[PDB]
Amino acid sequence: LHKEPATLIKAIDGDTVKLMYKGQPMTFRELLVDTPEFNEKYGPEASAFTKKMHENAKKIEVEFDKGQRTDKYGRGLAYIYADGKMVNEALVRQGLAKVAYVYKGNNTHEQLLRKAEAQAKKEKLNIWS
Ligand SMILES: Cc1cn([C@H]2C[C@H](OP(=O)(O)O)[C@@H](COP(=O)(O)O)O2)c(=O)[nH]c1=O
Ligand SMILES: [Ca+2]
Repeated sequence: LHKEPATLIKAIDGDTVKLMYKGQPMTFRELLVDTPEFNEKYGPEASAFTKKMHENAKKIEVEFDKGQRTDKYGRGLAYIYADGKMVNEALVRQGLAKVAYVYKGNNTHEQLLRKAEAQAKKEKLNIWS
């Protein structure tokens, strides 16, 4: 997989963000995670976490997996990196997302994220409290 540039246009919620990619505004949905909806328990915390991580980044990058690059709603499907740190992984590691939506052919980082989830759960963090 390859990291490619993007710039933040606007935070949306814990697992979606609006980024400019190849010069075009897109909504991106983070691969392999599910955050609570803003209206649900830990939803606001997840949104806040993602918003900060993107806003504080000097450099945002997107990394497509091997399969589908856009979902049925037109959202880009990617692993997102803030100054080299994968946002998807960081959410799961903090107990603010569950590993989810693991489709065959877009699951390169599954094990990495499952390891994060196990550590969050052992720590009883957030969703695992
Ligand atoms: C993360 C992800 C979501 N989706 C679709 C499945 C879900 O369909 P449904 O909308 O029919 O439930 C939806 C979940 O996204 P959200 O968690 O953003 O709602 O997005 C994909 O198709 N591929 C993906 O990799
Ligand atoms: Ca969600």
